[PDB]
Amino acid sequence: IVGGTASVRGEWPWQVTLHTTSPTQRHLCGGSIIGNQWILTAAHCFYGVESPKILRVYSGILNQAEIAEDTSFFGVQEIIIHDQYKMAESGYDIALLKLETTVNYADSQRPISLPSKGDRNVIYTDCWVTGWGYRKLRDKIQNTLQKAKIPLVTNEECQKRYRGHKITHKMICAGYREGGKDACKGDSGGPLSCKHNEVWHLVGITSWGEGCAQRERPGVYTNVVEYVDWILEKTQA
Repeated sequence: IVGGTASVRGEWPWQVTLHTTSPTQRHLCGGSIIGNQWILTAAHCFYGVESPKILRVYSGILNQAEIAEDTSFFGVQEIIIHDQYKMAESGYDIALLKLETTVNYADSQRPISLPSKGDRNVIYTDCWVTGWGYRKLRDKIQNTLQKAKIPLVTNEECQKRYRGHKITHKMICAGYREGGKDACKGDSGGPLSCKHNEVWHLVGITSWGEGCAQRERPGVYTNVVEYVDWILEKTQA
């Protein structure tokens, strides 16, 4: 997260840190709890991952320092990537992680509500982007969860900032015309929380961008609402 600040513990209870144990344990991507056994994240976050066995999901985390060999975690039973996904920049950058065990909700860890179709016209009040990603180009996973308030930009506006790319309606961007605040490497898979009527909503999933926080280069996120049907179909046994 660029241009952000340290989050308060439990402030973003749906945020999880997805780790990989190979070769050695490290943070890989961010993710969002959306069900007792389901994490919503980015598909491009599993590039080079042949097995869910090397994945570990940690919930209720503020500082990576909290994560040690004796720290409890959720094992991943299955990785579900959207069948139309090819690459972040082309869209469909969405994936479901089915945990091996259920999450016991608490103030430190709870699910975020998915947006409803009857909310695409809703002017999201305030949207916050969060993660342990890079604070700048060529940095390193940050210890304390960072947060940053970032306004959404129209698709038409985003397209202007990404000639050469096709910003579809299944994407949504956010950022300042002047840059300064944005997601960055490591925040991928993270949630783009928006406060709809004192109620949080998982509006987007951190996906991609040209550099980080550069001027006239908004962050691009998966437009979650365009996948509520997909999510329902994939989560029903």
